[PDB]
Amino acid sequence: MGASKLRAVLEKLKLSRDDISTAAGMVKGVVDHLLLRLKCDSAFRGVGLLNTGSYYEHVKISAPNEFDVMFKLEVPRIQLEEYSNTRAYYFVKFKRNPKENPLSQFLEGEILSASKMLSKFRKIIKEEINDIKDTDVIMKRKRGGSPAVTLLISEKISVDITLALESKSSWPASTQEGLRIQNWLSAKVRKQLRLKPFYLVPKHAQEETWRLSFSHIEKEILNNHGKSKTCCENKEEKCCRKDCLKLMKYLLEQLKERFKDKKHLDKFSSYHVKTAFFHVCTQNPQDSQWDRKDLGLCFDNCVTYFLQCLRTEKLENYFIPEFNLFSSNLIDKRSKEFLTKQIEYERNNEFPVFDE
Ligand SMILES: [Zn+2]
Repeated sequence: MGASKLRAVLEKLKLSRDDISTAAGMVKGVVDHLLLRLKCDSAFRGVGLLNTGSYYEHVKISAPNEFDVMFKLEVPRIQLEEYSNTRAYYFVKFKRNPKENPLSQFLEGEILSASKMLSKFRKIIKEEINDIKDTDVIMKRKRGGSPAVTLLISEKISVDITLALESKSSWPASTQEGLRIQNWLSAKVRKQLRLKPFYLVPKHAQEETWRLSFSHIEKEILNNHGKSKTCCENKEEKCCRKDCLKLMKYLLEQLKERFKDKKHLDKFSSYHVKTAFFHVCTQNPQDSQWDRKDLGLCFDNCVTYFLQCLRTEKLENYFIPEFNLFSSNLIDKRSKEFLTKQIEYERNNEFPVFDE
């Protein structure tokens, strides 16, 4: 009745795999066509798809009508400038003059404008959809932000397109003490990953700032998650790390759905639960600590960690330690206290929100 209740939840989540894989092929077709149009613009010359996120991390449990798409764009010779003491928000400057780089049209005086660039990006996708008489793909006129472009394929699939800059540079100094995988995935692996580029997605806190993004590293360490190189590659090594992340994601989803009226949980996201999960992985580096037989025990440790972040109002970004995702400024004290009472109730009543 214990971990077997959770096993039955995970079995129910497999039924939606065929509907999610069908709808992912719908999005890929649309996104691949938009990528060809974006490649025609000399500003979006180096544009490419970044195959990161829940679907590619094999943790896309539910919401077959909701997808998130990422688009990279190589920005060579970059110059960063930390916005205030927000260790994740930066200003994008250029190491060499405007004639050299093609993004020069979006420069708002030595500083790249995220609003000037996202408006061009939106304008291209909009005219591409308008030119094509297909009544299936429709762009929704949103409030702003990033993903600033949100599409609706076949009047059902909502897609969230995000634009990101790729910097093949050394990661910013704010990430110096982040990614604590040395005793789990190894010091060799941490060195290897830190040589890979980092991304910058437009996000305010000055409106012309960009937040650091490591969606690729998150995918890389989720699909190679064990200390043993052969983890989940055979019957004797099937761990429950991904099952736990799936269950934490589903716990937040169902709680958000249950309280979609008194909206306290709308500030919470599947990224908060993913970030907390990576911290639980750092606390439990052995594959012994993630046995398939101990699913109940492992999921309970994931819930307890998340409860501690809500109670202490502290959830560090896995890559930028000084960036507190649960800071009083990003999420208020009352929303965190409300979620704490709901997770405490769920944990105490054998999780009724999962049940049929
Ligand atoms: Zn494994």
